[PDB]
Amino acid sequence: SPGIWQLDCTHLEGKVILVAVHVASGYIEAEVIPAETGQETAYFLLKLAGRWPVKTVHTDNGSNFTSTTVKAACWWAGIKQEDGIPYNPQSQGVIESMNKELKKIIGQVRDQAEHLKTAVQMAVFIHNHKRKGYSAGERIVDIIATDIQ
Amino acid sequence: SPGIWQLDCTHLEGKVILVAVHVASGYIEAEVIPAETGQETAYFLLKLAGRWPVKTVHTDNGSNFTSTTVKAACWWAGIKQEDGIPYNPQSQGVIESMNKELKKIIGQVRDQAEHLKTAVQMAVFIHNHKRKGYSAGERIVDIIATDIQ
Ligand SMILES: C=CCN(Cc1ccccc1C(=O)NCC1CCCCC1)Cc1ccc2c(c1C(=O)O)OC[C@H](CCC(=O)O)O2
Ligand SMILES: C=CCN(Cc1ccccc1C(=O)NCC1CCCCC1)Cc1ccc2c(c1C(=O)O)OC[C@H](CCC(=O)O)O2
Ligand SMILES: [Cl-]
Ligand SMILES: [Cl-]
Repeated sequence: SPGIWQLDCTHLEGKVILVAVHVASGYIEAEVIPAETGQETAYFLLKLAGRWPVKTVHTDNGSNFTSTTVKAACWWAGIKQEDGIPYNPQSQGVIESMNKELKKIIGQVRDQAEHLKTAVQMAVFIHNHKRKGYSAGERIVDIIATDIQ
Repeated sequence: SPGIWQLDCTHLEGKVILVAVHVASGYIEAEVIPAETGQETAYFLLKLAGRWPVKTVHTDNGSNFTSTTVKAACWWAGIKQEDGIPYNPQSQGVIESMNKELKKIIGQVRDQAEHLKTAVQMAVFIHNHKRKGYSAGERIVDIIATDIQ
């Protein structure tokens, strides 16, 4: 589970916010894209996997699961591409809660930037630093460091 | 030590590659931008600081040191903005070597993508995973986890 991530796509201001969640910690990376295509998703995974040791990704929908470009990125980066079926029903709830929380934070910062992408990065920062007492940023590093050792 | 990063700007294909190096580990993040501006640099630092506990940034040149947009990003993200003067001359050489290494890797992957940005992210992945033994990705996590504990 140190290497397990979940993709999540949410919408705001007629744009798409693509999110990757490190399941065990709740740490996130996110980007704003015009629409959720295989190429956009592939490029996002490529970025993520260069930055964190991504072993497995649960894709956010069937189109990204099927996409040969997404499969190509997962092959390139050594990621096991999996479905995102919530066999554990609590999974849906957690993601939905996170999207609601992220949108709330974006609202709280929205006037501190012209562009949504800037607001989204502020929200990523606030989310990852929030103490809940460790932060998600602390938890991910601790989990991965323990795995290396 | 755990919180110190250095900015670095290099050029390829008439574009600019902006790099942040975690000094203690050699771990990097990078992006392709059309030109180095204060806004581009500010946005890059905002992304970086949401993802890693960035305490101090040594800026890459005087224009980014001076930039009020860069200063605003550093204020927002709680980063101490510093100059990048190589008081230790070995610092110049290290960054020079890294740029040469990155450009080499980009050449090795260049035909595996149409767009330079894709090649640069492949290069980030290869750089961070390269065992020299531990990888830079392993070193950064271990350094930061040790700090937290
Ligand atoms: C003079 C800068 C323009 N903005 C002024 C602004 C406009 C409206 C409200 C507040 C502020 C404001 O000063 N906020 C304080 C502070 C500055 C930003 C970091 C922390 C918050 C801010 C900004 C900076 C970099 C960006 C932005 C944006 C944006 O407004 O969204 O948008 C995406 C762009 C992408 C990279 C590229 O394309 O160069 O990088
Ligand atoms: C059908 C995809 C188009 N490319 C085909 C290609 C073209 C030439 C050579 C090899 C390949 C090839 O299949 N390489 C294998 C493989 C592809 C997945 C990544 C690992 C390597 C690849 C690609 C994917 C996403 C991107 C790209 C690019 C690009 O070619 O650079 O460019 C930036 C763009 C930004 C996000 C956005 O704008 O959607 O995301
Ligand atoms: Cl963090
Ligand atoms: Cl890594």
